[PDB]
Amino acid sequence: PYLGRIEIMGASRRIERIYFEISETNRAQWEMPQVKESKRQFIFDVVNEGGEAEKMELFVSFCEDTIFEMQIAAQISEPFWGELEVQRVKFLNYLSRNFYTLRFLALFLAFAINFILLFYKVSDSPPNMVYYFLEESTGYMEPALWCLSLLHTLVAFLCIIGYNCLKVPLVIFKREKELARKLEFDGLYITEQPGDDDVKGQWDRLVLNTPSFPSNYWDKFVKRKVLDKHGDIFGRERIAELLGMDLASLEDVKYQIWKFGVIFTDNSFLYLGWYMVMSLLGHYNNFFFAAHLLDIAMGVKTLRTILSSVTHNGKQLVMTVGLLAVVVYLYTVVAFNFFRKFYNKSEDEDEPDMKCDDMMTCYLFHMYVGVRAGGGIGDEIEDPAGDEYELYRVVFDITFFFFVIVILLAIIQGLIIDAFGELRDQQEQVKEDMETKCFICGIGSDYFDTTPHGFETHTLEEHNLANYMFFLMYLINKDETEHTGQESYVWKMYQERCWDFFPAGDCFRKQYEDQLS
Amino acid sequence: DVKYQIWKFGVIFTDNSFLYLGWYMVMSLLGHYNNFFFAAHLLDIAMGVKTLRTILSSVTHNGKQLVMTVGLLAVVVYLYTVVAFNFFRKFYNKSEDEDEPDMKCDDMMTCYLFHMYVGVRAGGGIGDEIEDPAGDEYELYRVVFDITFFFFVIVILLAIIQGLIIDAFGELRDQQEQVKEDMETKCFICGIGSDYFDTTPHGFETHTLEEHNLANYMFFLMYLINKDETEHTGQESYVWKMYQERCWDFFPAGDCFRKQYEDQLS
Ligand SMILES: [Zn+2]
Ligand SMILES: [Zn+2]
Repeated sequence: PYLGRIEIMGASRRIERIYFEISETNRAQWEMPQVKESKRQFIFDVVNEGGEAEKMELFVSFCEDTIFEMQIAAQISEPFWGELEVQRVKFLNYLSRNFYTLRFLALFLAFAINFILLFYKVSDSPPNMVYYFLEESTGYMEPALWCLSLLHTLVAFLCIIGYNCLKVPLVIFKREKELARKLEFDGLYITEQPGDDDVKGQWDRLVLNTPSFPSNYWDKFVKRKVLDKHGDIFGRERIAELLGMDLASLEDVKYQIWKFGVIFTDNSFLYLGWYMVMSLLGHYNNFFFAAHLLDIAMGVKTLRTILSSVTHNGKQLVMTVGLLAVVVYLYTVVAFNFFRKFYNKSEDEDEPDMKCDDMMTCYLFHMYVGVRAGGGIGDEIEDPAGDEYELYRVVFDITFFFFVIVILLAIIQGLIIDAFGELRDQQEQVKEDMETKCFICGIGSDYFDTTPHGFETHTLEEHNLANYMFFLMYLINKDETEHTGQESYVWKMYQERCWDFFPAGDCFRKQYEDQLS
Repeated sequence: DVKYQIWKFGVIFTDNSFLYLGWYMVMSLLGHYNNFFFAAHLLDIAMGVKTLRTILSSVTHNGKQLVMTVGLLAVVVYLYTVVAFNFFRKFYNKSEDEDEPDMKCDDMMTCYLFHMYVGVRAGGGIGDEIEDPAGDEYELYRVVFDITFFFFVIVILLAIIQGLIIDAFGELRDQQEQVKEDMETKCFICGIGSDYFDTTPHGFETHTLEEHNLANYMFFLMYLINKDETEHTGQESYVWKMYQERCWDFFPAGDCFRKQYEDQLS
C-alpha cells in the first residue's frame, strides 16, 4: 500500500528496481476524481497528438503539474489584523474548496432567472414608450427575480475569487516553470532573445529582474544555475544585472504587474470576468441574464462533447459557407444579366418590386430566400412557362437546386457526420494503444501475457505511471543530503533534464528472464 | 414461509419483464372498456421483432446525446426568442385582419411557443413565417437573424441529430465486427493466438472444437454438480474444491496441452 516500486535504467547500465515510501495523503490526492480526470486527459493527449520522442518529457511535465495541484489542494484543505487575516484565509480556502459547487449554483441561478423571465409581457399602457413587466398571478416571481439576480451577481463574484485562489497558482507555476527551462537550457534572453512578435516572451522580460521570480516554481536555484551555465561565456556582470542578483552574496511591483498580466491573459479568467460583467449588466436590463445560458457549453461535458463534433471541422464549415456565397454570387450575376424580368415580387400591377434591378439587392435576395427555400430560387421567382428563355431558366433553377440545396448542404452535414466518427476513432485508437502497449517502456502485451495476467501485473506494479509521479514527488520532498545513491543518480538526471533513466524497450523481466525462469 | 414468499413476490414485482407483461395485461383489460386501448399493444413489435429491436437500438445507442441536443435546441431557440421579443416585435403579427392584430411576440411565453412550434418545423426557419422585412430600418439585422436561425437550428442542429443516428449504426457494426474478429483470431479459454495453432493445418479449429471447448467446460461443471462428493475422483475433487472456493486458477490461461508437450509430440 505505502511501499512504492519503480524501475530505472541504472548507472550500471542495467534495469534497477527502486523502493520508496508513499504517503497516504499523496495516495488519496492521486485517487481524487479531479486528478483521475486530469490523468485521463493527459493520457489521451499524448497517445493521440504526441510523439514517442517527447513522451517522457510530457509525462514529467504532467507529474510536476499534478504535484503542484496536490500541494495546492493540501494547502486549501481544512482539518487585530491577525484575526481578519485568519478569517480571510479561511474564507478563501472555503471558496477554493467549493469553486465547482459555486459554478453549478451559478448555472442553476441563471436557469431560474431565465425561467422567471419567460413571464415578461410588453404593454403600451403602464401596469412613445412601452412598459416591460412580469405578468403572473402568484406574485412571488416579481421579488424572486430581484433576489435571484442579487444572488447570481454575488455567486459570480465568489466564483471569480475562488478561481483566482485555486486555478491561478497552477497557471503561474507553469509559466514560471517554462520560463526557467527556456532560460537555462536555451538561454532565451542570454543567447537568442525572443521572436519580438511573441507577446509572451516580451511580457516575460518584466519578471527576470524581480527578486521573486521562482515564487511558485519549486526550484529556487534557477538563477544560480543559469549564472553558472552562461555567465562564464556571456559576461558574469551582464548575467547578474539581467537576472537582478548581487554577485557579493556568497557569504515586488514588477512581479505583481507581470502576474496580473498573465492572469488577465488567462482564458478561463477572461471567461469568468465576462460572466461577471454580463451578470452586472443584468441589473441594468434583466434580459442580459439570457447570456448566461451559454454557460451550459462549458458546464455540461455531454454538451461539450456534442459541440466538439461541430467544432472539429469548424474551419471547413466556414470554408464551405464561404464557398456557398461565391456560388450564389455567380448565380446572382447570371440572373442580373439575363433573367431580370422574373424577379418581380410585387402582387400590385402598377407598382413593381423588382428584386434584381440592383446587383446588391439581387445578391441579398438570392442569399436570403434561395438558400432557405426547399427547391431553390425557382420556388420564389416567377414561373417561366411559355417564355423564350424557358429552357435556360429551368437549367438555372435545376443547377441551383442541385449545387446549393443538395450538394453544398450535403457537404455541410457530411462534415459533422464525419467528425462524429473521427472522434469515436480517436477514442478507440487511444484505448487500443493503452490496452496493447506499455506506456513507460513500449513493450507489447503479448510478451507479458505468456505469464497469466502478466501485462496486468506489469502495468500495476512494475511500470506504474502513478508510482513514477510518487517517486518524483518523493525526490522533490526529500533532502539532497539525505538522498541515497540511486536517488541521487535519478535526482541528477532530473536536474539535467535527461530522461534516460526511464526504461525504454527493456524491463526487469526481460533482463533477468533466464535467471527467473 | 410467509417471509420467503413475500421476498419472492417482491423480486417478481421488481422484475422488468414481469412488469412489462403486467402492463400488457392491464392495457388488454382496458381494451374492453375502450377498444382503442388495444392500439397500445402495437408497441409490442419492438420487443417482438429482433430486426426492429436492432433498428431501434441505433436510435437508443445515443439516446442521452439525442436528449442533450434536443435540450440545446431549446436553449438556442430561447435566445432567438429573447432577441425577437426585444427588437423585432413588429414582424410577429400573424393576423390577416387589419383591425384586430394577433401579435405572437407581445408576450415572452407566446413568442417562445411560436418559435419552438413553427420556426423549428419550417423549412427555412422563422423567416418563412414572420413578416418580410424589405424596406425597413432593421432589414439587415433581421436578415442576419433569419439566416443564423436557419443555419444554426435547421441545418446544424438537425444535422447533429441525424449524425448521431448515422454514427450509431456504424458503431454497432464495428462492435459486431470486432467481436467476430476477436473470436476468430484468439482462443477464449487460454487466449493464445490462432497463428500458433495454425502451424498444424486446421490447428485452431481443432483447438477450439476439442481441446478448449467452452461447451465442454459447462458440461464438465454440470457433471461435477450432479456427481456425488464421495464418488468424485482425484482430479474431479481438485476442481470441485477450486470451484467451492471460487478460485478460477484451474482454467488454462496462456498455456495448453500442445504448448506444454510440443517437444515430445513433435
Ligand atoms: Zn513497461
Ligand atoms: Zn485455448
